[PDB]
Amino acid sequence: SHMQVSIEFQNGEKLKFNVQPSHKILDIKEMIFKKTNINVKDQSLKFAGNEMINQKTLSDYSIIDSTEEFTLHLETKLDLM
Repeated sequence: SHMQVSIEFQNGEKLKFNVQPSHKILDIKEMIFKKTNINVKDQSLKFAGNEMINQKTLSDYSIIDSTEEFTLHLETKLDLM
């Protein structure tokens, strides 16, 4: 089976993405970029009221090893320009 994460938008709709224990939070920005075309420099993601770091892995945050699945939030007023 493939394992997945959800991304919640400012319009209140969602996307879904395939992941593996190797991926960094910057690779999540890259997969979003390959869908939405919003440049990774401009976009950022949140969970439980904190902003996630581009240097870290899904495993350092416990995102696939926790007791629950994930939806990550897109930050306020993000757009192509």
